[PDB]
Amino acid sequence: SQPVAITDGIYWVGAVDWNIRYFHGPAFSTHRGTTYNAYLIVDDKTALVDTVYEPFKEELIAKLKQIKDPVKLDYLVVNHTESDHAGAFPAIMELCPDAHVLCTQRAFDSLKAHYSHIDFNYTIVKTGTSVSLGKRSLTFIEAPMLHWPDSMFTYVPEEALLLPNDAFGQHIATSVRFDDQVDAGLIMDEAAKYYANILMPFSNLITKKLDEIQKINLAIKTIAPSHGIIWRKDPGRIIEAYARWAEGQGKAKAVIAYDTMWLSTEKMAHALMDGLVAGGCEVKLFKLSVSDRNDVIKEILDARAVLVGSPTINNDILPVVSPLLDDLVGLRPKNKVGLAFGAYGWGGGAQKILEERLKAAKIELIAEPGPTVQWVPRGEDLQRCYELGRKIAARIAD
Amino acid sequence: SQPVAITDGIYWVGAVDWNIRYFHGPAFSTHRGTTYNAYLIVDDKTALVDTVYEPFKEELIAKLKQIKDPVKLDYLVVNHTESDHAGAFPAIMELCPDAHVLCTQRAFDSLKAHYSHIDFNYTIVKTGTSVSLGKRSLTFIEAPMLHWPDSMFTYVPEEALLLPNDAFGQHIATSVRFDDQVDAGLIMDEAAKYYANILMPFSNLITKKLDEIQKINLAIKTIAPSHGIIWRKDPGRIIEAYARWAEGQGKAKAVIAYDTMWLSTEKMAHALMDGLVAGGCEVKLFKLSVSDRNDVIKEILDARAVLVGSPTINNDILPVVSPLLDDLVGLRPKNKVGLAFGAYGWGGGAQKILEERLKAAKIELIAEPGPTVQWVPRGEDLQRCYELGRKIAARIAD
Ligand SMILES: Cc1cc2nc3c(=O)[nH]c(=O)nc-3n(C[C@H](O)[C@H](O)[C@H](O)COP(=O)(O)O)c2cc1C
Ligand SMILES: Cc1cc2nc3c(=O)[nH]c(=O)nc-3n(C[C@H](O)[C@H](O)[C@H](O)COP(=O)(O)O)c2cc1C
Ligand SMILES: [Zn+2]
Ligand SMILES: [Zn+2]
Ligand SMILES: [Zn+2]
Repeated sequence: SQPVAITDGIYWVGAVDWNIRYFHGPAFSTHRGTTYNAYLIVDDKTALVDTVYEPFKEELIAKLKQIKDPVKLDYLVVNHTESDHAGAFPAIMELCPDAHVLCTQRAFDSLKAHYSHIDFNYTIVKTGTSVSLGKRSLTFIEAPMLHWPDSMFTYVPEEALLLPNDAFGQHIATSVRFDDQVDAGLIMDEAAKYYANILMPFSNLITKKLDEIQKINLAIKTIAPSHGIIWRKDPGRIIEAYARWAEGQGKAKAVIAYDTMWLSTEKMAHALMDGLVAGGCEVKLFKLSVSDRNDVIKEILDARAVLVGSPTINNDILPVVSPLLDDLVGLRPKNKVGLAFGAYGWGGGAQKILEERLKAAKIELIAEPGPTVQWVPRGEDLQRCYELGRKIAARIAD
Repeated sequence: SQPVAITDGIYWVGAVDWNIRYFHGPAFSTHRGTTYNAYLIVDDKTALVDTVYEPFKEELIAKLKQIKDPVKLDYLVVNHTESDHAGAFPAIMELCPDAHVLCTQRAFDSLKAHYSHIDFNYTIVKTGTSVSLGKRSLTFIEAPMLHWPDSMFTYVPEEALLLPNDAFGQHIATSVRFDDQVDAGLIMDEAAKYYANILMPFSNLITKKLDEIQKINLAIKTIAPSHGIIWRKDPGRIIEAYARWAEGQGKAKAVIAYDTMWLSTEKMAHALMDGLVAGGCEVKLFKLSVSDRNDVIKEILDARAVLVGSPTINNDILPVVSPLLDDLVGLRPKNKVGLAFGAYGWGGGAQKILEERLKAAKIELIAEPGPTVQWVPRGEDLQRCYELGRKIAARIAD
């Protein structure tokens, strides 16, 4: 209901989605819901940056009328189209027909494909362009593939305010809006879960756009993403985190995701971790069929090692392990070392599948044919897994 | 607690697992638990067929002492070594060290591998071989790869009793023991869920073994499998069923499994469905992220068509779909036609992975490059899917 002011004239007018437990379809789990943020700037000429997820258009409009009775809206910025952000696009245009749309090219094309039948004045914007609203203007910065092709940021220099959309956001539902009103530790963890699951494969593009904003000495006093809390107090903190995560130097940490039918593969898992811990390396042990794939990925962003295990069923992998694997192949973990392991009763087959997938994800296998075992692990075997983890530990060194 | 007599001198001494929900580890889901059946034959020389999942050894032993306290046990037959069956091997072997183990060769090897530190007077068995216990005797039938290499059935001619272990079994926990004491419809569906998820890839060996028993003209009056109910009143129906499923003639049915992020792919799934129903086909629609892969696989057993859709994320398939794909490749569905489909926003990529996996599962694509959409379905797009479902409907004809 109640809109929130970032500063005199600039307001937060999005909606909070408290009960959503899954975003991007069944992909990103939102244990704590999320929010669709939209920003209104009231000047001689008023602008609305991004909209809201369709099912929440009511709350948007309501918050809008909460600032000014008949909604003016001279400009309508669209940094992204996705849906969670442009779903209310139609509702809004019908509300303010003559509103002027400013966006990237691919954004315009996308906007035309996901809606059409919707007439509107536009004006393709490019990185560096600039429109004025009076006392305040709004320059832009193209942000291709920083999630999507049509992606871009919106910078209001007059207040050193940045509106990067999806980037720098976190999927959290809260009645509070700013980072100084949330636990510093918990909010950053969410920020990491978002990065790990969305921006992981675009790390290099990220370091780039980052340095770019630095070369231009853009004064970023506050960052207001399209999901979650608005970084008002310490915005340098996530800028720096992103910087760190994007480089991916990592920490002497190792994630072991796996699953088993009769425990043989599990034992191999303990042995690997026991050796890894001995090498002075932290370890996260995830039994896939009872762990959040999304949380497992978040843990990997930081780890310098990834070990996946599974026995073999019908000459193939254990289905439960498939999701993690293909999700890794698409996310492409920047600079990582890993291993594959598991048991079998006669022929095997999981090990090849695992190693091909792992290699496809660009994970440097610390020992090509990984530790496989027939039926049950033997002492010599567990010892082998032990030293192997011991070996990985030493490489992740730190 | 109490044992149940199948007939004078022959008792059910297994254990019922009411709370289990995931058998074979995270693989097969048992919405209604299961049982680990074990049978005791009291003749001039009492014998035990299989044991029980370790965690229920006390129950087994407890039940044995209830037939004859000082536990005799001249022979101990290991029809299968899996674990849900041989877990209490060491326990029963300690109870009676002097026991004569009867098993296959591969069984023996597995047994010596899974246990060792346990010696026992054995004697490899082969098809036809026969051991006498007095009035009653017991002949064995090797059943290689009928689930596992060491698999085999135990036949008691005097009673026309067949102890096939896993084959003909269903994962279901009931206080009652025989088929005539259970809903024919519900029990046969479980029997199918079992076959569909475990024996599906051995259909050919199934018909052959069934025929072999047909030649030998074995008199099967009752079938007591290792899991579930005991076919006492009508073994014919389950044998007919297995024979049918094994052939794989199928039914003019089609299973469409998929998942999406923003619906486009869902819409395609629908289009295809309509065209199929129009073609006079029965359809089952499954949004993978909300369905049981095991329940889905059960449905495919009868189906003559398998369609799998998915959008494309990070140039790969949506992780949620991975499981089905990999479970199918391993399961190798006999005589099935299929089609892959889905949307993309710019590059695409899930279609190749889909057709790749689908082919690898030995599924005949009705149209190599399957239907694909960019962003949102258009009129012709859906019409196209319609026609395609219409085409598959035509081929599955019946
Ligand atoms: C349904 C089922 C199917 C199996 N298929 C294969 C197979 O194709 N090839 C193989 O080498 N082992 C197969 N096995 C044996 C397992 O790979 C072996 O028991 C292993 O020790 C299990 O590892 P775990 O205890 O970590 O689950 C199969 C086991 C089960 C229960
Ligand atoms: C996290 C995310 C990642 C994506 N990655 C790709 C990609 O690599 N290639 C592509 O062509 N489209 C990509 N898309 C776009 C979707 O394929 C496209 O929006 C499609 O219309 C969604 O299908 P659906 O409505 O069935 O969920 C991506 C979308 C999201 C939200
Ligand atoms: Zn709200
Ligand atoms: Zn009891
Ligand atoms: Zn319809």
